[PDB]
Amino acid sequence: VPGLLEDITRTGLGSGLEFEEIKLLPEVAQQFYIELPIQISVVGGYHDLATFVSGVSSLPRIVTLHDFEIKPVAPGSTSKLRMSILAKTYRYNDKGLK
Repeated sequence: VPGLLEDITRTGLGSGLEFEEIKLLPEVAQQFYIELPIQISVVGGYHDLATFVSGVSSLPRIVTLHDFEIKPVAPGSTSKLRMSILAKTYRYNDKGLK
C-alpha cells in the first residue's frame, strides 16, 4: 500500500501551499502496531492550509495528526502562515517487540 507521502501527491493534496520540509521518520514499533511518522512544514494562507488538513483527514486510511503548530511567517498584513504537523500511518505488529 502506497505511503502517506504518495497519497498526498497522487491525489493532488496541498494546492496553493509551499512545502518547506518533508521528513519521513523511522518506524516506531509498539506492541499492537508499527507507526510510520512523517513531519511536514508547509506555508500558505489559512484557507489553503485548512483545505490540506481536510484533504489528509478524508483519505481512506487511518492517519493521526500531532504537534500542530501555526505561526505567521512575517509580521506583515495578512501574510502567509507556516504550519508544522506530524502525521502518522499504522500497520499491524504480529511479531512482538523482540
